[PDB]
Amino acid sequence: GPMGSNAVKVRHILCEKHGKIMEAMEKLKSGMRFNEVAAQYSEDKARQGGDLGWMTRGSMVGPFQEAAFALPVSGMDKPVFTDPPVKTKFGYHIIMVEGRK
Ligand code: NA
Ligand code: NA
Repeated sequence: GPMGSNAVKVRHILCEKHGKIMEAMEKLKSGMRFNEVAAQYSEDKARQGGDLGWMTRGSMVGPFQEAAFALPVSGMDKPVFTDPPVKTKFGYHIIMVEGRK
């Protein structure tokens, strides 16, 4: 149905360990740009600055999807990200959304 046409352009920092995702969160809260935090800490898409690109509804793991569609579009100078980090079967994610359909 129509909700399957919904999508987000999404960027994340993924860390297996809670301690490490919290380190990443401290860097974001210090002002570090999201892509730079992802380069330092993310275990997925690190070389893309955490960018997952466009992801349609149904393509993301449940807790990640619910968190992502709840975030407004933001940019890396004025980010709006998940706090606290979101736990999935992959680990802990910090997410921001750069586009919405
Ligand atoms: Na842990
Ligand atoms: Na999960």
